[PDB]
Amino acid sequence: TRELQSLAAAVVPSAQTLKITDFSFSDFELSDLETALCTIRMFTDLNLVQNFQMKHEVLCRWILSVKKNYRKNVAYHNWRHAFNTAQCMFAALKAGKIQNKLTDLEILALLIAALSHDLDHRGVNNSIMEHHHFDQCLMILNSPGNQILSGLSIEEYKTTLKIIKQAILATDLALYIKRRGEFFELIRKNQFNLEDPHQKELFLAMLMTACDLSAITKPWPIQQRIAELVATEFFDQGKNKIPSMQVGFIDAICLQLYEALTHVSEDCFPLLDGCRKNRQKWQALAEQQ
Ligand SMILES: CCCOc1ccc(S(=O)(=O)N2CCN(C)CC2)cc1-c1nc(CC)c(I)c(=O)[nH]1
Ligand SMILES: [Mg+2]
Ligand SMILES: [Zn+2]
Repeated sequence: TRELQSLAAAVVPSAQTLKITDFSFSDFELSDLETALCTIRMFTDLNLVQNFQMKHEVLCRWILSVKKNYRKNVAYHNWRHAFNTAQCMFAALKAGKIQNKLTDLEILALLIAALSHDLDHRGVNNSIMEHHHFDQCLMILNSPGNQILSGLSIEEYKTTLKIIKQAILATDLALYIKRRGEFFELIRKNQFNLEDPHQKELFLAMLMTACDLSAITKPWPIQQRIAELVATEFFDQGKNKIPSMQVGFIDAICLQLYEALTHVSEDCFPLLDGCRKNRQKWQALAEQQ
């Protein structure tokens, strides 16, 4: 109750003071407590505390719960990565102007999903995984003192819970590759329409992958640092091939996604832009072997 006390007691600086609206945001210099505050600020400015009557001590306790159920011993797949995915969701919603295209319940679900989508990850070297992540998510959402959805009606609740699940499931890269075909194909023909339930759900899945991979879009000194973390998990847990690997990952997985995303909303362009700049940096490196 120590950590809970001083998080509950704390005052929560604005979104601007916290820089959680910048696509180029980083957390390297933030204490855990500070990340907890940033996360509170996120729920608040998306109007989630308002519209769904969340009690402060419950939201605080829920966040500390999510944080605790990530493992420090894992280099990349930990609370910070979860934290950053949620921040990128937030920036895409505000700066990227995606808030306008989605319902409140969807937004609530995307935020929770981003924060929870890798819960209890033990490292890439230890959609099966995603089902286990959603499980952790549910268990926490139903824990006494932690019920941040209690204010929702049973209908709202069921709808939110189903969306949370699809969102976490969507972070299986396998699922992303299988489904992106239809997404790119739709946009290609200027047919993509969010008001169709089926495409709406597809977009939420793609948005999830986009935030999940947002590290690839960060300013070069930041991306280099993060790439180092994922290298630590990949190879040590538990010529240099990495720059070539990164260029491959960017080509196969990242570029088209961020291209499609900016097509949906011109203001997500920075994600695309940061990704390209990073490809440039990794390719130069690759050519020196
Ligand atoms: C940086 C050191 C090496 O890093 C990588 C190496 C290879 C590939 S991969 O496309 O071949 N592929 C993915 C599926 N699978 C796990 C097998 C490999 C991806 C990464 C990588 N992934 C992510 C997302 C977790 C980020 I964000 C990132 O910056 N880099
Ligand atoms: Mg995952
Ligand atoms: Zn992830």
